Amino acid sequence: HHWGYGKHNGPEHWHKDFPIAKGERQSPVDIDTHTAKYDPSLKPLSVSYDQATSLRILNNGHAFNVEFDDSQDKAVLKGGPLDGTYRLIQFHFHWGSLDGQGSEHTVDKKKYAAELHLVHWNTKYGDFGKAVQQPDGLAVLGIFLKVGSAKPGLQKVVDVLDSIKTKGKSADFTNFDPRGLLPESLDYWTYPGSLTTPPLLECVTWIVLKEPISVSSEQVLKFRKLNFNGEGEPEELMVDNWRPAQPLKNRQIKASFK
Ligand SMILES: N#Cc1ccc(N(Cc2ccc(OS(N)(=O)=O)c(Br)c2)n2cnnc2)cc1
Ligand SMILES: [Zn+2]
Ligand SMILES: [Zn+2]
Repeated sequence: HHWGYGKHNGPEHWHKDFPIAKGERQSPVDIDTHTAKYDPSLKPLSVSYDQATSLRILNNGHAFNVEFDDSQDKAVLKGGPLDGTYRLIQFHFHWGSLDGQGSEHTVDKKKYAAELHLVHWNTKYGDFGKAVQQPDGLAVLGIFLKVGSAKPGLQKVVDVLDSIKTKGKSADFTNFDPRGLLPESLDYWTYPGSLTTPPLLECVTWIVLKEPISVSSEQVLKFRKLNFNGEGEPEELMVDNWRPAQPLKNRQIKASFK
């Protein structure tokens, strides 16, 4: 009746409504460090988030998202395997029902507690809507979350979740600096892929950081208090909103580090 993450409308069923689910460059994938290829031609990532302007945070029934004002050439991502400039539009997370799972990408089959996705679109296409129709339209920066010490820059996000528990709930969320969610190193793996949720379009250049950020057990626990349902409907906790690894096919994962 609509896609979701349940047993009867989850990832395994998506191909019926979106045939591209069985495509040639689907994401996420397992990053095999035995086969990842170091490429000396890969340039360092250039992240310019000082002018980032957050607007609001909302629960859309798939996860929670923080939206940014991508009107001006404010926060942009460039460098790395990218040609041109990509503007930050929003970020969201994927997590599990327990600390042992939750990430979309995996490294040598290892799953992390959660995964953060910072979504950017190629300015040469004018807007996000036109960018998703192009093979090089989007660039998503993926960051793994491991459980350990708390991440100070994430607390503002965690504390506001109590106010957007159900689908449709939103809350003003201005002055949030995404630089507080980045790890020390920007070394990365990159490969051509797709959106991990329907419509599953193959328009993404994936940039997955090698270094995960540490978040406390208390912080991740708050993620699991959200609901997939809207206020008034049967309670269904928002957990395990991740897609399993897909076939690598004829693709090569490149590493920016030796
Ligand atoms: N049709 C359609 C459609 C679906 C989702 C969006 N996203 C949110 C969004 C959600 C998932 C996503 O893919 S992912 N998991 O980051 O790989 C990406 Br990439 C972007 N969105 C919302 N506002 N800016 C982007 C936009 C259009
Ligand atoms: Zn080996
Ligand atoms: Zn995502």
